[PDB]
Amino acid sequence: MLVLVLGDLHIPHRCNSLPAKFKKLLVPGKIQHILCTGNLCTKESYDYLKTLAGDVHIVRGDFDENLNYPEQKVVTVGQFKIGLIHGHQVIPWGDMASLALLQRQFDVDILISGHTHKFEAFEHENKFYINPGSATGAYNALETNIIPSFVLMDIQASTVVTYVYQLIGDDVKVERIEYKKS
Ligand SMILES: [Zn+2]
Ligand SMILES: [Zn+2]
Ligand SMILES: [Zn+2]
Ligand SMILES: [Zn+2]
Repeated sequence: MLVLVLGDLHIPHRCNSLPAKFKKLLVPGKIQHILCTGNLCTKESYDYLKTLAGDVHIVRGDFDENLNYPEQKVVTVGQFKIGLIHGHQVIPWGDMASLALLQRQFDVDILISGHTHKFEAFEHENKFYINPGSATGAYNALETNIIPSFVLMDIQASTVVTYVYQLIGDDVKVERIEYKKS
């Protein structure tokens, strides 16, 4: 069962729409789940996504005006606990109460967040971490040379393969990753 992990689009603000070369691999009736790290910044996009799959999970990010979007979802997909948070939040450490509701977010197998726009994926101590980067390769306060990416995930048994699509000029190069959990 296959999962589209993406987000940080910023449409239409930090680009006019999805990179053509991308929407060309996003076909409806292929993706079971979508986990979106927020920042579509519009309805247009929510519906585009709702087409590729029915199971859409999106979370409220920085300045996301929709309030029916939870600040943090924890979704089970197969036997995988998958945390999902926009990733701007940054929780004041010294607020211990705030901290304790985070041992929920850390107690997951896949951690997804975004907002940084810099892609990122890896294993660490029998947990997988993922920032799907920006699907529209949008800019933030820092730099501007930022590779558009998104991640698909094949979840089966206790194995997850994570495909990282990133648009690097002309090509679209796919980094494949085998997360297995003991
Ligand atoms: Zn963003
Ligand atoms: Zn925006
Ligand atoms: Zn779901
Ligand atoms: Zn953000």
